[PDB]
Amino acid sequence: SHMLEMIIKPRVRGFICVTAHPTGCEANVKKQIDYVTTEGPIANGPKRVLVIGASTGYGLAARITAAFGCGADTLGVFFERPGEEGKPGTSGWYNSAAFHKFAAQKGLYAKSINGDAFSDEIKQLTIDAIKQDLGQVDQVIYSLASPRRTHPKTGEVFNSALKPIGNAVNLRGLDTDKEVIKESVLQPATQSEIDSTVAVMGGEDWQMWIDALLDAGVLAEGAQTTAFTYLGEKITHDIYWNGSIGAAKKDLDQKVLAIRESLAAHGGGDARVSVLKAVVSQASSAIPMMPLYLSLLFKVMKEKGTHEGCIEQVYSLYKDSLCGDSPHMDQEGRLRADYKELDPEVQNQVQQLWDQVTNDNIYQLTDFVGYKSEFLNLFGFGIDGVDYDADVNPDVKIPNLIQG
Ligand SMILES: NC(=O)C1=CN([C@@H]2O[C@H](COP(=O)(O)OP(=O)(O)OC[C@H]3O[C@@H](n4cnc5c(N)ncnc54)[C@H](O)[C@@H]3O)[C@@H](O)[C@H]2O)C=CC1
Ligand SMILES: CCCCCCc1ccn(Cc2ccccc2Cl)c(=O)c1
Ligand code: NA
Repeated sequence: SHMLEMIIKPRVRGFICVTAHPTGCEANVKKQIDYVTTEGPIANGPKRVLVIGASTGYGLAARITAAFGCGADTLGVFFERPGEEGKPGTSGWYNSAAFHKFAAQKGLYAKSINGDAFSDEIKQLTIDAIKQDLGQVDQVIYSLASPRRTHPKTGEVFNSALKPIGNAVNLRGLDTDKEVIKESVLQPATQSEIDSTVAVMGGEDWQMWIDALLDAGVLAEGAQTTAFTYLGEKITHDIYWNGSIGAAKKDLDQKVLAIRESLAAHGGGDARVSVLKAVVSQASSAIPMMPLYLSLLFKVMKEKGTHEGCIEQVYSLYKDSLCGDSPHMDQEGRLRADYKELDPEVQNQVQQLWDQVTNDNIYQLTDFVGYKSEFLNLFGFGIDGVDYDADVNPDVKIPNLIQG
């Protein structure tokens, strides 16, 4: 039995943790659930929810909130690697296995579709699941983060870029492997890289989902859809909001209008771009600026009593703005959950510390310790009450998983 089981430890390759611990991921999911149930139910939420990008990060938190906060049946869509003998699956795989297990315990419906959400086939498999099981869905959460997209009509592979626009930028960062504060210069994106990034992370595919669901008659009256976005502090603007990724996020703002239009005539449904705060995610070491920014932001926010991760953010997004009597709206019609990160005093303190951090004062000036812990937590490592010495079977199976 030892031959099919293994001891799983973190292994980090090229800033990527390439292992995930099944028991730890389960404890992580359970902790997020217990948060939602500890805070209490959310009134007037959707009862039948499709989450696109449902296995990790913000879409996972949306699934947990909808299910265990609003009592929803949830259909999740993601792209994850199952575990096998000697070869741990991805954290999102284990997270969803744990979700299905906890949902079934509470008597809630949980079905998932593993495959490319950008494809027509997966959209068709999703429609079929809704038709067979749910009739219609009341809410569609759009929470994909992807480096690439295969266009479903032309077959063209688009690659997203994380580059400024216009001028090259000098970005201070933290290299999490060598633990050094260091700067690098990123060249500006070509028009082609900008359009490719808009193709991947813009709002076309969100549009195609909502249209396909409508064309099939699977969206309830008064339905609702939201796609997640980030605006960030002024310090992130050159690389994010005003870079190639920001061009994609701005495309979301041009898509959301024809979406709200569609659903508002449809029983007064609604659509909103939802703005969330920066958190540690699987990609956080995409660019070394993110670990440094998060390390600083965590420290400053912890001092103010305002630090949160995915579950806290999305719980109050549902409670205050998606289902709540007083939505927190901006001037563009976006829903905002990110205001504690953007508070002037937080930005100012983050900025003052930014020009002071060196290799020697990282632990005195920042919550790098907290960054590292949350990063390991994502993959099911460093969690309380988990025995990391016990053998585990990496081949964890999921009931009602449609493999696309
Ligand atoms: N991470 C952050 O600090 C912030 C993220 N957001 C936005 O939130 C959204 C969610 O991102 P995170 O939670 O960070 O990402 P994540 O990496 O944790 O989750 C991405 C989800 O997309 C799924 N996925 C990726 N490619 C897919 C494909 N081709 N087909 C089906 N599923 C696919 C993954 O399986 C996963 O369930 C993105 O729109 C992101 O820009 C908003 C503000 C801040
Ligand atoms: C300096 C820190 C800037 C970003 C912090 C917030 C954040 C984190 C992750 N993501 C996801 C993401 C980020 C960059 C490129 C592609 C993708 Cl999908 C976001 O969209 C936003
Ligand atoms: Na997500």
